[PDB]
Amino acid sequence: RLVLGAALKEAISNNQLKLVYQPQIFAETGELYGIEALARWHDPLHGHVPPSRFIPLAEEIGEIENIGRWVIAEACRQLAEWRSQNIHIPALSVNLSALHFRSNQLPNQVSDAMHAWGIDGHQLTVEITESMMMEHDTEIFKRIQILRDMGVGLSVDDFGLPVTEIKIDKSFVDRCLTEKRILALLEAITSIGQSLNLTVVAEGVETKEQFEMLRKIHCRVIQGYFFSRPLPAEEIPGWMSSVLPLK
Repeated sequence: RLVLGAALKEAISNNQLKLVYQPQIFAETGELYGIEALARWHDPLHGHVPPSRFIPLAEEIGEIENIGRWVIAEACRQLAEWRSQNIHIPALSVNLSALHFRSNQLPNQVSDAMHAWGIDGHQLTVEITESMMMEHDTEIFKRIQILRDMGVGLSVDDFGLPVTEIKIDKSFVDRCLTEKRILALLEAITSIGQSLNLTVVAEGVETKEQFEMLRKIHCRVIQGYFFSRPLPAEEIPGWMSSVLPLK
């Protein structure tokens, strides 16, 4: 805004723009399925600013221009940095809806990032919501298909068919324990994923009781506080070395 708008403008050049990573874990095996990359921004004042606070506030350089382009760059940078000691990771997810990607004129930044850093493709997954589904005929799915040719998976958020992953919002995970009809509604979603081999993932899983619930309705992967909060890049391999699987 009056000050931080220029500060966020120089987040790449002020040595404090980072990414945090949240682990996604299989239900039955307890093995690591993938990891979601979450953008972060630290400042000498006002401390750490979540993507729920600075991304809508970015209105000079980037709405898609420098925000989403840096996230995929660092994520691919981190994948290669991690591969330097261990391949380990099956896949890494990147939220496009949260980063306000919305604009559909720049899919090249993702492709070029896969070129600048080693291999990738099937190790990447893009996440969009219902608000980004069609967008007044901007040929989104036409450019998503181009990404699918590279091996990059597609992921749908909330919503409680060229997709590869379906994410379940926390608000729906909460209502399943008290309302068994919205549980059956999720059991319908997990029926689609089990039949069409689509990875259904559930966000915001806090307690043990709701994990056992998703366990018996055959929800593939669990993402939430029950396993681990979003973790920084430096202590991810140790976390996998220490406690994994968590069965």
